[PDB]
Amino acid sequence: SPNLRYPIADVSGGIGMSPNYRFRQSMWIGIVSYSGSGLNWRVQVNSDIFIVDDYIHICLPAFDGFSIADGGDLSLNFVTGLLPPLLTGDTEPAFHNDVVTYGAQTVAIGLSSGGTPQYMSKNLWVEQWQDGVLRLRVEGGGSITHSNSKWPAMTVSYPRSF
Amino acid sequence: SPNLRYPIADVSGGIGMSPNYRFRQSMWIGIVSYSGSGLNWRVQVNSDIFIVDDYIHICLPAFDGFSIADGGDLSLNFVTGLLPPLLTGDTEPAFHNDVVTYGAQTVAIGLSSGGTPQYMSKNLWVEQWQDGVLRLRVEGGGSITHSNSKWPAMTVSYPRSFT
Amino acid sequence: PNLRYPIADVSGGIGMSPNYRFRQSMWIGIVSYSGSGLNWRVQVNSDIFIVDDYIHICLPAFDGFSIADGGDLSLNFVTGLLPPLLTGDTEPAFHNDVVTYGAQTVAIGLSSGGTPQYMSKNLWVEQWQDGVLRLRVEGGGSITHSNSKWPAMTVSYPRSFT
Ligand SMILES: [Mg+2]
Repeated sequence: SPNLRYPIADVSGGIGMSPNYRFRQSMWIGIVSYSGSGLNWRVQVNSDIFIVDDYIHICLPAFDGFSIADGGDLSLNFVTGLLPPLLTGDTEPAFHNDVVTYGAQTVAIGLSSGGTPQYMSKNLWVEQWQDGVLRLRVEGGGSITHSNSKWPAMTVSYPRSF
Repeated sequence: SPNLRYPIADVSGGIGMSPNYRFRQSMWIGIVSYSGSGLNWRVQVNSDIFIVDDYIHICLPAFDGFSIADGGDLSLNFVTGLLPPLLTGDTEPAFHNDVVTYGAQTVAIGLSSGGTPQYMSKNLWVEQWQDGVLRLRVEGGGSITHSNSKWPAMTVSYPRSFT
Repeated sequence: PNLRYPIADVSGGIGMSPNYRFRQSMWIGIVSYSGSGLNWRVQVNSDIFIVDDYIHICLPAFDGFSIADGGDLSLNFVTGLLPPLLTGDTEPAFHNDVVTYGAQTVAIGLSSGGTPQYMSKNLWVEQWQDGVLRLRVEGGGSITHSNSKWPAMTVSYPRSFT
């Protein structure tokens, strides 16, 4: 109705909440890039996206990468790979390009040289979204000599811009 | 207020947001079951449930189980044990019975055989809800030889169905 | 119409208050540990995000002293909140109930000035009382140590609306 404003909407002939606001599902098939202490690699991932109320959730699957540093960045390039009609701008946080420490959590990453991984307890958080790239910080928990990393499934969530 | 549709509701004579939508508390007294690589066991938990906006949160307490595999499933049976007037259908995700990797997190589980536990950081996620049973994947982090598992308190959350 | 927050006038129609959807603040305050006769405090500068019916407290990494196998981490919201946020704004929707909310893994580095050993502890929101939020931190075993390296931790819970 012309006298209602999204997320408020006509719901079977009355005043309700837009179903689209309550739950929207999408997908990202795209590139995750790691950078830290001169180490750089990238990997393609298939990830569900769920937008629920004023939050976005990016459900990353387990993946394998190469060497990581004590501290580093994991970057999700949303500039391509989003399933239409979801656009890059739809992934911008409500704090826009502010630098933050949002949703900080433990992530166990298995470091190896081909053999039995040693799992390190690292600290991950959403740090910054900039020009359609979501940057996550991954640091702490110490490290070992390794050439491969086994990354767990990780859900990345934050407040979405409206 | 025939013109209104939940979660929009009459609030002190005007148009507001239903308090029931904003916060609801409940309880599940029920059975958590583990299955992985031919290992099966179950325990009872008494767990708070919070429904807040379009999310449901299941606050599992710490519990003790037996042997686990490198990878396996932890299943919560919502068919029984929900506090009235909550029903089994109330726990269906907004992605219904789709197979997902939602709310993936680290859980540290203490593995022992009567002595001091070794804590394994494993990877847990909501995988699938089917006919009132919520299936959580628990994998990764390696393992040791063990007969007993000490599970931490874990909160499991996901967007909740509304039609 | 007679609108009731968070329903509010938006651009001439009935919509959702932007304030309900996203609010960003800060808490510059004192975090106190207590367990088994151990007591210490630190200063934190932390972002607060209020999004829909949730509050998120984004604690930065900090260093403290000895911890017990089980103990309490307490956030003093009586002071330090950035105006116009007030202490009452941090009350959970379960008010002063004792709960086990948002239980998660937290890896904490225990040392005596040398290389930390990281212990996977279990943290949850336990109770808010008179402007003090009590978090429980237990499990994962322990070692003899004089210092603790705490990771960045985000603490979230449903927020009271009165
Ligand atoms: Mg106590």
